[PDB]
Amino acid sequence: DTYQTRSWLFTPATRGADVAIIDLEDSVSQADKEQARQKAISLPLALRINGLDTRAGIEDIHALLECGSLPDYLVLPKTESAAHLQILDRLMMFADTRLIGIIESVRGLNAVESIAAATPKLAGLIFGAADMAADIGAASTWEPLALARARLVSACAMNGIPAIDAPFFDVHDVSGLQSETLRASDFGFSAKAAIHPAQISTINTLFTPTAAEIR
Amino acid sequence: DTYQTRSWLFTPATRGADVAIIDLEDSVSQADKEQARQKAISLPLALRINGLDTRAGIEDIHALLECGSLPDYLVLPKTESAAHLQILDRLMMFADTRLIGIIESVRGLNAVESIAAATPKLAGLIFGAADMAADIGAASTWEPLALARARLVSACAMNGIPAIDAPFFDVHDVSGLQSETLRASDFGFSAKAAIHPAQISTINTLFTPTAAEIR
Amino acid sequence: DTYQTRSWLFTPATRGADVAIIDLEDSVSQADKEQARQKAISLPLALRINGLDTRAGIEDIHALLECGSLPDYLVLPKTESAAHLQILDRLMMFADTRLIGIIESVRGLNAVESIAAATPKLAGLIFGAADMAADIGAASTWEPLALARARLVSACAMNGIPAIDAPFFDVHDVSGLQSETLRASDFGFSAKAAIHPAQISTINTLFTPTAAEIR
Repeated sequence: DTYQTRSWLFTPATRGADVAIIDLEDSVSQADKEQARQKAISLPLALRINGLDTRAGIEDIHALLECGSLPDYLVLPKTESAAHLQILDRLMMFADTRLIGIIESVRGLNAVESIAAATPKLAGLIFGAADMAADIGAASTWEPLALARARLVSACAMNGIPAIDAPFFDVHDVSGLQSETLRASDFGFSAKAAIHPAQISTINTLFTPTAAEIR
Repeated sequence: DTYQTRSWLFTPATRGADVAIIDLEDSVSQADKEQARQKAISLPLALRINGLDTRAGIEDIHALLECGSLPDYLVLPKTESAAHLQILDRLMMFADTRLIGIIESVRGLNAVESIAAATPKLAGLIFGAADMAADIGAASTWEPLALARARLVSACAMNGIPAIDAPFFDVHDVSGLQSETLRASDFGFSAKAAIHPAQISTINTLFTPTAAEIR
Repeated sequence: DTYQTRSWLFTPATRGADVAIIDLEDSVSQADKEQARQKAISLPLALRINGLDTRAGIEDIHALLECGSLPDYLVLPKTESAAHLQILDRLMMFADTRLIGIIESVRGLNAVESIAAATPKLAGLIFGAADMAADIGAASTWEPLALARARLVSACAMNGIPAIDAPFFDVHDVSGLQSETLRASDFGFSAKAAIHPAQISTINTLFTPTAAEIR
């Protein structure tokens, strides 16, 4: 069940989080796509493939469908429409695998309601702050992205799926990590991505209900 | 005129605000619905009936249409579509009664534009912060709900009706009540609901222009 | 290229910014519209005509189409639909002139996605904070308008055009001007309007890239 997860940790395919995400995309160079790919083909496991509109992502999907083996969660970058998810859904249906979409673009953000409602196999949406800000021409800070975040959480809640917050960049700014994570929880995010295991415990704790609440 | 009104005070049907709202809903227990109903049936007056999608609300509406007597304002909880308001409007076509809708759900919020335009009898919308927060999975604090609030004020303003802010929970935090009320006024709320008479003078004062402003 | 511009200065027809806007509208009295009109008919130049839904604006357009001469930028107030811009576009297809729409109303804001996509001739959108706040019944301050600004910037970014921030009212509050300009920049605005030449250097400087960026 996707709602229980609190921490999603990105580690590149080349080489305690609640979910590990094997990454084929932005951490992986263009030259490394085939090597990271087949490595990955070899506790719930996620795989972020390259975008459907990339040759890398077509290759990734082809390899997945051939060598048989699939993660519990397929993470699709630059999810921009419900058709993005429905294509994956139909593709994965031949050969129990659930989808996670990333909302990292304006186009994606404008269609977020229909994206969140696209298919039962969708298990959550990740906010992509850095690309969202870059697409808009904004700073990565909270305030310019606050609209986007609130709109994302609402679409998730409307469809009974968790909103997963963007990763926090500064591994060294534990204060900043604590503040942003708390802000996301108050907004209604159920989880937050991460790019370093040092962030995990902070993230786990803050997205964990209190004994008072559990009662 | 609804725009002049500043304070809306909820008092349960069982038993100086500009409008009093006799409540059949959340303050009244389920066992108490019949008592409160007929007692309520017994300066402008509002009645909040139970939701249209509840057996309680059907009975309330049945009793209203039967025993003849109607308030100046009919307050509908959990307004989620234009049809909600139009059904009441047609039901009220036999037997001068105006409607107030409550936006307390994501579904309501997403349809807020069409709701604000639903019928001429609609005289205003109340924000239901606590249920909205719960529906989203967010905290009741200002920030997670600012989008929801801004979207509500805008749809109201477009249809020439006042936006009425949620009641403030903490009766003891007068500071918090002043701050939120001022925030709501700045946003374009023209009025605010209340759950205790101690809040009334504060709400009235803060929504009353100053001699400085009038000059 | 509109993206290069940082400062847009409104000056009434009656009487170093990157673009000067000769203004026929709110700075010009109604008695002065004919007067102001014909002077203007006699470094890139912008012209804000009166609204299409005003007798003044029809006359302004008539005068423009007759005496042959057109500004580099035609600035249209109260842009409320895609048709607003398309009408102007077709009117000036005979006699290189690009359009700038002003989003200053709730109706304009709700249609901002379709306005920003209306025609290739559209080169940017200006936020009209003072009319937007008044239309909503809100204060002119940042917070009540933050949702509106984020929605405007998003629509611009999606269509490959710059968002231009509203002018800051207080000429004497240089601190407020600096703060608003930075917030706008962070939000993803590429430029900001001005209503007095004293504001120009501040706006220019703050929208000028640092050596770190340039590298």
